[PDB]
Amino acid sequence: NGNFVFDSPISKTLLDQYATLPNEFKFMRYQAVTCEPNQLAEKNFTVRQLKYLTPRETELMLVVTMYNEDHILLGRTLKGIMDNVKYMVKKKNSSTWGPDAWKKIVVCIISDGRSKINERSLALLSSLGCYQDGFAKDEINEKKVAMHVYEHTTMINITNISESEVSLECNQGTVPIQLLFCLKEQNQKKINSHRWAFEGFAELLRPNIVTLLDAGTMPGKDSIYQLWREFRNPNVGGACGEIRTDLGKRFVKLLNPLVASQNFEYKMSNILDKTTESNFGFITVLPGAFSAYRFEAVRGQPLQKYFYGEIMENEGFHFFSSNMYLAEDRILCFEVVTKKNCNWILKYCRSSYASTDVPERVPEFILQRRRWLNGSFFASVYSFCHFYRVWSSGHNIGRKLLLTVEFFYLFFNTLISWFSLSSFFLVFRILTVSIALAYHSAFNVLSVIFLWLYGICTLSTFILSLGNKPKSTEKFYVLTCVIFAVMMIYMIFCSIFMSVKSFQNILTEAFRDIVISLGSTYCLYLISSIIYLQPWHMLTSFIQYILLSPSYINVLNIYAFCNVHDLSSYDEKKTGYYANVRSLVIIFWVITNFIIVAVVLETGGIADYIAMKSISTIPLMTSKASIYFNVILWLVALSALIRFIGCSIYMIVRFFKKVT
Amino acid sequence: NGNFVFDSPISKTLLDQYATLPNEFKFMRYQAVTCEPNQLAEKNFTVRQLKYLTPRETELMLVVTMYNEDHILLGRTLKGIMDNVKYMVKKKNSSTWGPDAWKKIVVCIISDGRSKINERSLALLSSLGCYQDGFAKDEINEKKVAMHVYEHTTMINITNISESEVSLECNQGTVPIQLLFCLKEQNQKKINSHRWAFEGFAELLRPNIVTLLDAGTMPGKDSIYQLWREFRNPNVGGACGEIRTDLGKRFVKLLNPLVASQNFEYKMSNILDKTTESNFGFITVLPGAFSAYRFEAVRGQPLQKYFYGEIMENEGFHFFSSNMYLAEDRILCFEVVTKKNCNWILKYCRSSYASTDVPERVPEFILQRRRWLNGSFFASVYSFCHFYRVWSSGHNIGRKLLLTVEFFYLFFNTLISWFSLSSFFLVFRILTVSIALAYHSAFNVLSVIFLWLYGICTLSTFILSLGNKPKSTEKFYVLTCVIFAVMMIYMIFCSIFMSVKSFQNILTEAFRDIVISLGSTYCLYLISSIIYLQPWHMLTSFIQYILLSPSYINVLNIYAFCNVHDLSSYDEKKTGYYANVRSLVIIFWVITNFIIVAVVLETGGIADYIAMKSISTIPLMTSKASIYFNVILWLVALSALIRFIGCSIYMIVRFFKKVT
Ligand SMILES: NC(=O)OC[C@H](O)[C@@H](O)[C@H](N)C(=O)N[C@H](C(=O)O)[C@H]1O[C@@H](n2cc(CO)c(=O)[nH]c2=O)[C@H](O)[C@@H]1O
Ligand SMILES: NC(=O)OC[C@H](O)[C@@H](O)[C@H](N)C(=O)N[C@H](C(=O)O)[C@H]1O[C@@H](n2cc(CO)c(=O)[nH]c2=O)[C@H](O)[C@@H]1O
Repeated sequence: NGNFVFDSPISKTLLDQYATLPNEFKFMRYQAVTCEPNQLAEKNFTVRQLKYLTPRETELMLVVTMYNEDHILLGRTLKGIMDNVKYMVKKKNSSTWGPDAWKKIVVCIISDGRSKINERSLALLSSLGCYQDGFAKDEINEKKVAMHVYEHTTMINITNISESEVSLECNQGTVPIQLLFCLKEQNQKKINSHRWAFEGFAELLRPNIVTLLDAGTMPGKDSIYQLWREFRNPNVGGACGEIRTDLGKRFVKLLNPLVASQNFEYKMSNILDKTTESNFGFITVLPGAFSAYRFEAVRGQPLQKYFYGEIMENEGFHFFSSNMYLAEDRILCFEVVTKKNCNWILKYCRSSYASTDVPERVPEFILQRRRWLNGSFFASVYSFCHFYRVWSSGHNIGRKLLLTVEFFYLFFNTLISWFSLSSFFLVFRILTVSIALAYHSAFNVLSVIFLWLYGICTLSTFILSLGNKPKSTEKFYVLTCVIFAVMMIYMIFCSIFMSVKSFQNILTEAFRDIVISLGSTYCLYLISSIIYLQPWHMLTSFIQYILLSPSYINVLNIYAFCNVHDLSSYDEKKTGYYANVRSLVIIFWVITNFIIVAVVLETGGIADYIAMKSISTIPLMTSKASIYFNVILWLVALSALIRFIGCSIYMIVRFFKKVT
Repeated sequence: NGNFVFDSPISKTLLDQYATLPNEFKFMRYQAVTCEPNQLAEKNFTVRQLKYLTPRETELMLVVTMYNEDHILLGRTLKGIMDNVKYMVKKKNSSTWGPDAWKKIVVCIISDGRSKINERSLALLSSLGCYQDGFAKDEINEKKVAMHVYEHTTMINITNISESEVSLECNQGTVPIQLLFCLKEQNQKKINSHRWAFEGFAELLRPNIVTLLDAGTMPGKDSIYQLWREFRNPNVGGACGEIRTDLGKRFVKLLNPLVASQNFEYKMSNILDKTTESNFGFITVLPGAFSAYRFEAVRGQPLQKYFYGEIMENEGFHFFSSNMYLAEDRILCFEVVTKKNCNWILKYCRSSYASTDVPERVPEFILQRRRWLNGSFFASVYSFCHFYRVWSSGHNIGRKLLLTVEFFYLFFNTLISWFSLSSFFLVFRILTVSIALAYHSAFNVLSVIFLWLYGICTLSTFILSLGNKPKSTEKFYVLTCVIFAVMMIYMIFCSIFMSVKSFQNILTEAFRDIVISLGSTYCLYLISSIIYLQPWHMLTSFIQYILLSPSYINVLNIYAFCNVHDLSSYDEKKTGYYANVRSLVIIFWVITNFIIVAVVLETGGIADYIAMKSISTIPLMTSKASIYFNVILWLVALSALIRFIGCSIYMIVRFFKKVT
């Protein structure tokens, strides 16, 4: 049909394994694609699934993305998938998953560039019988090729994963898998790969559900099946399973403090936040590593906004229309909820889990968090600045009201997180000075030293994040984290010391109240973990996270706000606009935080002004500090309480549904 | 000789003008150079000057550098040169400059790249008969050409410069000029352009004196001749004239405040600093726009250090060995003074002047000053960190001692300038608070507002200089300068107000002393200007400079320290080292200044610590502020006094030499 195709018989050894035979098992198809993803249909590109005498009906289509992963991570992910399909076909009382479930299940593996792909994994892929060199063409009839499509259905299954080798076997218990290997001619953006999946192949495949995976992610032994079960309600359009750190063999990785704190964080985010948000019906972010979308729900407006942005735009740049790309993923969720005349919702099913690797060194950790913080902030402001769209959807009145209250709660979250830095120093200074004034022994020298340490660390972090890169200077970041850990240790010691002394004296008072409130939040965390029935997470070095806490409050935030856009003709004007908007958020951040600090501690000449106005007719401490300190933990207790109540509701309805 | 040469007869019209005739007048030589500058000799490249039957003896060789200048600036510079040579030949009583003195002089014009050269000026050059297209070759016998050499001796002289057109004429009063047009095949560093002059052509030309000019610089009607006269002393090896800001026709540019302040600065630097430094015998910097070097003195070690750097170096990077390039020009001066077994000195002759254009908009002004500030700081630290070399030279003991004391004085200059920012804010705060405490009327609100304004401006400048570029954001810099001008206005008003009130009361006291000292420095400036016999410069909007002063103290310095290296395999390691060293000077700067501010104003918890130590047994102001404020103007008066004394000595010896 004017296009280049090539069929090469499957490896004779692989054919012998298959024997251990209809045409699709014995051969590999190769197609060369030279168009952008949205011409696969009418430019006469096809797949085997439609070439049979009776076209195959796709019930699930699976996508995984590779950039440079070695064969271990990919092997693990496909081990999970093949196990899950084996359980799928093993089901008896399921028409969707009977003797030939894989007939309705095809797995697509989206590479990114031959140059950066790890041939170390191409070895395994060739072992599976879906990849052979020799017939790769970079340009066809003066048309540059866009992607290579390799297409085979194997019989070999992965069965064990050792730290070094990948165990594959072919027996009578194996289950056929339909493969779709796509190799982008050159390395491209992950969103482009998603477009190749959604805007492209999915259109021909006509799938009922599309699940986004990620190389190195472990589906549970039945997590995919459970996720599919969640879609029996005709209202859900997206869903996501709990994601936990893969830790290490015999939990060895749990030695690393960073891994320990990250583990506790992953657990919390999946115990309070997601259950609370899924109670209302809107989830802030579906993890890109593991998510599922009903295809018909997402087509149209969502993919438009995701791949193109707000088309309605003049020649000049606008804030949203040229900044929404930093919330690339989150916007999808928003767009499905408030679609016109459609009542789609999102759901969080806790019993489908996935274990993933995490960054292990400070540079990679920071370079990862940066994207997440920027995306979260931009998506939150975009959602709150356009919430009225929810009233233009097809929801009933109750859903609409619940979505409204949820939006207000989320904006309260983003605002309280915006002024976190000011509270951090404001609290530390108040407690340190309070105790030093109280007892006089040796906190006096300590107070001065700690203040200087915090100032130098805060400044140096600003300078380094604005000018330098994390890769060049790794030692200083580790030292900064250590210093913040020491400061947090001293803060806790002061708190407990004052609490004990005040208890003896009653045998100040607001600090007895603060220890009440801190005990309250810790006990509520414990109860929340107890309800979920995974209470060893609190024992997973949660204290290690507490020590690293200050770092996240005074290091991740500064870097995230100091590297907003990652800058490097129309291009120069765009770069100038990006640089201008980057250096304008930071100044606002510092000024707004310092306004609170000045109002409370009475620095910046305010004390001098007050004292000398009274002369017209300075103190060491005022009641303002006491009031502020009471208020901050008032708020912390409130947040913990509302989140605990939400978690209980989610678990209660989940259990009640199980009872029914 | 295995090389490509090409002779084309001079324009017939130009030939007719010449008639209005020996061979060198009637033809243009063209040579193609394909080696690096230090093979012009032994790779058999020659020039006409040596091709005559009796080789011509070069008494002066002149170099001018072009990057993109239009025909006006170049035309002005060559107008100056031809006038000066006309006066040179017009001289009667001289053993050297006779009727054929022009033959002993050759002018070399070093371009930089065909791509960026202004063909708008190539028009004028072709008019002069030293440039014709058609026979340009970019590569000769698989060897890339390095430079095009065009060679002619004209008879036309420039006679008037209108804002639009260049008046050229050919009459009986014109004087022949020997030209050497060297258009670099590709644009490159100006130092590389100089490398072609000194390490290259000069070796064949064997000149007695080489004068560095710059496109757009006006030699005086006799400045070149005077500069040559300065070399009759067999000890001088370099000398420089005096640069005057171009006020423009009827001082039209003067209206611009920036031009006015720059004019006053150019005058001062040439009235106190250079005369004082030339009294001892070492000049900090010979202006690249206008300078003169005795060739034999500079050959050897100086060009080695200038073009290559400290060869003695390991694989790793060292501070000096890889940072000296930022003081590219200044080092030359140092190297001539402390040459081994040579007693060369530098001299400053005031009566040779040169008028040049200056940057007129804030972005270009800042992008210019940056290089000067970085070069000055690095050269000063390099000189003071290696001063013992002076004792290894061939000077007598008296010269050696004078050079020692001068080096100490220069390091005192660089140190006092290093802690200028801290003094700026420290003084402003002390005066504003002092007055506000004094009188209570409305300085109270003003004091608080001014403090906040300074803080925001200082912060915003830090952020913008670290992250952004001056080109993108021009408006904010102008606003910053305006704000600093307003702050300086208020500072002056407070000073005079307190002085007047204290005078009435005596009809605090340290501030009566400060007004004494400020009157002292202003009157010493006036007397210094009076002695030099150019006292209209004080009337050239010197007050406009005073208003812009704060800006230079709190804007030029921050940008200079925040863009030290201009960063953008061995290259990546080098870039990492540059980025590391860049972000380490800044932190030192801030910490050292804030240490002074904390010690004096007693901020940073020091007051809290003192008060609560006394509790173990805070004020609004202490005597420390009074002591510091007295000391700072003590120092300012000292500097003004020593500089005035030096200026007088220079003028006295100059006059005495004239008397003798
Ligand atoms: N909560 C949660 O997300 O889990 C953690 C999450 O799994 C991470 O830990 C996980 N290691 C991870 O980074 N996955 C990436 C992602 O999808 O974001 C995958 O995208 C692919 N990719 C990415 C880029 C740069 O964006 C590219 O240029 N090309 C490209 O191909 C690549 O295959 C990468 O693996
Ligand atoms: N006190 C004092 O110096 O006077 C002020 C001084 O004259 C300035 O105002 C004067 N406008 C000026 O900038 N002259 C430059 C200089 O010599 O530094 C000349 O160097 C040339 N050049 C420069 C670069 C970049 O460095 C290049 O890449 N290529 C290149 O050819 C260029 O011809 C430029 O004109």
